[PDB]
This record gives sequence, structure tokens and C-alpha cells, in this order.
Amino acid sequence: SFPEVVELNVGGQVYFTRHSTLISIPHSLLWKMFSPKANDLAKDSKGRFFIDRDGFLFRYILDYLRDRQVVLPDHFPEKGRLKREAEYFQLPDLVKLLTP
Repeated sequence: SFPEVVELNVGGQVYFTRHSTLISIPHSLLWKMFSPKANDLAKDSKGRFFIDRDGFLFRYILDYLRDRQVVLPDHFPEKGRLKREAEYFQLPDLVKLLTP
């Protein structure tokens, strides 16, 4: 079973969050990966769960999961890349919020 506080390595960037935050959006990729019905998920050299995506963009994914909204730094030049990340994580609402 997963621990209360999950430690994630996303593309090299380390994030900590509650397990409930990872199953926050029903039917999303993280919902499947972290729903208790673990040993399928890859791990880095220090035993952290590894997510093979851009670690810098994930910071906004996580904020969505926390707040159902995202504030982007001013003049953010990668709205489209973050949109693709949302598509990969199967977060439809976020995909719509980032639609140009």
C-alpha cells in the first residue's frame, strides 16, 4: 500500500504530496497509477517513485491537483507544452483551462 505522504521523482525534480492528492481527479492517469486497487511503478536510485515526464512543468500539474487552478509565471512561453502534459495525465479540465 502507498504511504500517506508520497515522494515523487518527476524527470529529476523531487515533489512531495499527499496520496489523496494524486487520486484527486477520477479516471486520470495518476488516479490509476496510485489508486489502492505500486509494485509496477519504476523507482530511482534513492527508492523514489519515478515519473518519466518533464519535472519543471509538473509543478503546475501538481498545483492543479491541489487547487483545481493554476497560476503561471508572467509571460509563460510554454502554455502548449503544459497543455500536452495535462493531456498525458488525462486532466481534461486543466486541458480546457490551458486552451489558447
